[PDB]
Amino acid sequence: VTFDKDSRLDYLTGFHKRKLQRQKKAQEFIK
RNA sequence: UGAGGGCCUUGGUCACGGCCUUGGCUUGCUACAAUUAACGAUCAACUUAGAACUGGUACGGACAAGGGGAAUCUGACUGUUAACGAG
Repeated sequence: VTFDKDSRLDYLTGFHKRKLQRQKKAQEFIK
């Protein structure tokens, strides 16, 4: 394994886009 | 070429005007053209329907009800750290 800055920035800076993406997927599935 | 009207006139007749007779614009019948009258004339009819000045549109620029975010425990419970609950 390796330690890469891009992956850690992607994980840390997010936590909000992922949640809204999951909400959109659930909403469209319900529709 | 026959008829009817108009201007002429000639004799006889009755006191300029009647009566009886004599010879020279409309319409009728026939003969050759026209049938693109597919034209012209005349009488009679005919007047101007338009009003109103409503909004939603896509665009350009600020408001919009109001402190936000993440993860766990937990409650009914699908096809991705799923979702949901003003827990």
